[PDB]
Amino acid sequence: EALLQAIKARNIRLSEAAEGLGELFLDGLSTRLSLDGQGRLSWPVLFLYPEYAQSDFISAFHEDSRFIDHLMVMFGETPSWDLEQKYCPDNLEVYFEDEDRAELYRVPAKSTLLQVLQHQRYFVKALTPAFLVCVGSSPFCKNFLRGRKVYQIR
Repeated sequence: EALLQAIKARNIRLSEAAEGLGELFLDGLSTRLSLDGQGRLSWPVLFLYPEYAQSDFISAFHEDSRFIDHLMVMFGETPSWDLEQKYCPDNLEVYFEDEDRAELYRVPAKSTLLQVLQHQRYFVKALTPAFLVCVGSSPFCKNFLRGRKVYQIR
């Protein structure tokens, strides 16, 4: 169907497919992503906050939208769990894991979703891109990145 074709057209890697059984499974799943009138993709996206074991679900993250623009809106108000009141958009860092190699990639907040999904080591799970969000200078961020190779995407 349209959705899986649109994903492959963007050279985005899916964890279930990368026999064709994975593709068949994913085709079945896809038939929460949506296409614009101009053929542009919006994704359901999870932000995970591993400091407090919390998460936010963004229902329609447009592929051409920037992380910072979402973070500015989401962290306008302080969430109840932000005890030190330190989750300010300016100080937030966004990461994803390359699980097979046990390496982390930092995502500049001005990046678009499409730019990150097209990274060679980004693999989408359950058709739902996920990102780890934490405070740059914080004690937890120090501990979470401890003993891990940390790169930054272009």
